[PDB]
Amino acid sequence: QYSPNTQQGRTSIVHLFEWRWVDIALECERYLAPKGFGGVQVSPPNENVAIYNPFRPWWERYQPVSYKLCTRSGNEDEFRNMVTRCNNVGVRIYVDAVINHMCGNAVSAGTSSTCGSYFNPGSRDFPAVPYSGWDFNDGKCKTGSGDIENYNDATQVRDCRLTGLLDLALEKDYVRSKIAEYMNHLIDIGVAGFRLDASKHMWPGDIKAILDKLHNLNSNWFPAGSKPFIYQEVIDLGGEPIKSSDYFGNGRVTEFKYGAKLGTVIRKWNGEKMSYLKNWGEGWGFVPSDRALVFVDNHDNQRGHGAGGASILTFWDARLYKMAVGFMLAHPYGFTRVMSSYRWPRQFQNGNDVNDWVGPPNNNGVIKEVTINPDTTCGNDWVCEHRWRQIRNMVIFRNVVDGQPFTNWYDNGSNQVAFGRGNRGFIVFNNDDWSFSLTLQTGLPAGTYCDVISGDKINGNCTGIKIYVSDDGKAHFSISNSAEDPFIAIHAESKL
Ligand SMILES: [Ca+2]
Ligand SMILES: [Cl-]
Repeated sequence: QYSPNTQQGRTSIVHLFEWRWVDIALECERYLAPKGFGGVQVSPPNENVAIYNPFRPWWERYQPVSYKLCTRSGNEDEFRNMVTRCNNVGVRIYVDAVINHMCGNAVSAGTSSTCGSYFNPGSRDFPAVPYSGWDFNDGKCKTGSGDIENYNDATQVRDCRLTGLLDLALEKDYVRSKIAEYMNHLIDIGVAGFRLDASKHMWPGDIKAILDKLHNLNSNWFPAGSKPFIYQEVIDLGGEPIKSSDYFGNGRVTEFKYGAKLGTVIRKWNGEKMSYLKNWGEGWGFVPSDRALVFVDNHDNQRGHGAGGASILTFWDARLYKMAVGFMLAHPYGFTRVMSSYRWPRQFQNGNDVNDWVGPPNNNGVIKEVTINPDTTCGNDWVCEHRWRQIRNMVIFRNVVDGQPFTNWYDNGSNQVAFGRGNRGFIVFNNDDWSFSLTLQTGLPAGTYCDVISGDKINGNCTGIKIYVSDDGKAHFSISNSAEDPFIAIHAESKL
């Protein structure tokens, strides 16, 4: 469960948040495969409640109605088509698995669901699975409200309703079987793994129990005995009874301290500075590199939704964001996930975005197609951070240097730092209020290298900055504090 199952030499996955299946299929072939992306994390493919007030929020997808593959992203055929097309070009699919709960206990019964299936939250009847009142933790929860009231109580965190969502009785073999059934349906179509939503709210053992019921990966695309990659969503900043280490037996875990700390450092808050990143990694109290899934931001926290808080860097902070994502992709710690978002009408009222619920770009609830502009960026309110030159080029950087050790670290004691990856890549950052202009040891073979942040290596030349490495691996670097992108990156494959 620890191996992502990506094609050799593909080191990252992209979250194509709320995208339609047909658009992901196209994206795999026209961009992901040619640009070296290892895989895609998709939004929950199972039927959810259609919430009309507010109007179709992104969060309605974390409120399952059934295990039917029918959502605003598309139907089963479309999902199967996408997995096929993606796998055939060597781009893997990771399904966001929503298995700790069903919908909010207070949603109205009926058929307001993405696939029209009937449901009755009130009576706990989910006839499309089916599930009944006997499959929930109602009798287990011991909180007054039936909801999680105390995060210092571990039992509570797992048997009570997270924000009122109907908590499934995961110790029951019937429940475990229904979920494994859904997951096995996905494995057979061709998925390579799963993001386990709200793992913190589930006992490690119950998760184990479900995993034991799973099939090996599709033998048409994976080697026999291949196990699905598992990464569990556990929010573990310090101090709670639940530790992320309690989930290592099941797979990797999301390292939420990563983006929270990186954000503080890049923003230069709390007396933090880039020179402190010399020992970034476990040295910072993070989980072992072999069990981490890292990222700058995720779908929840880029909304100010406190899974790292105010220090989280997002596409909204484009300059600092490219820097942070570049740092993450060059650094050997963990397995990296890149975020791809949609723009929404952010409207702050007393430090709160009143429109943090806004769903993907739509026309009366129908998700708008991902359009591609002449310059390769996207239209229709899709941000497509994965298509920003500085980001896609750093995805490539990570593939080129895979396996190379962290070396040739430099720092000015402030926010000007540089580091290499073996003899295959070198990166330099200027986050200080003055220019950087120094000759550094890069550990790279002599030559002219294209800077992949400002441009690209295209048919024997560079469209951006050219770096000259002398015979002794030294190269001069100049970076103005007012540069658009105050960082430079060169690698074995950007050399002319
Ligand atoms: Ca639970
Ligand atoms: Cl996540």
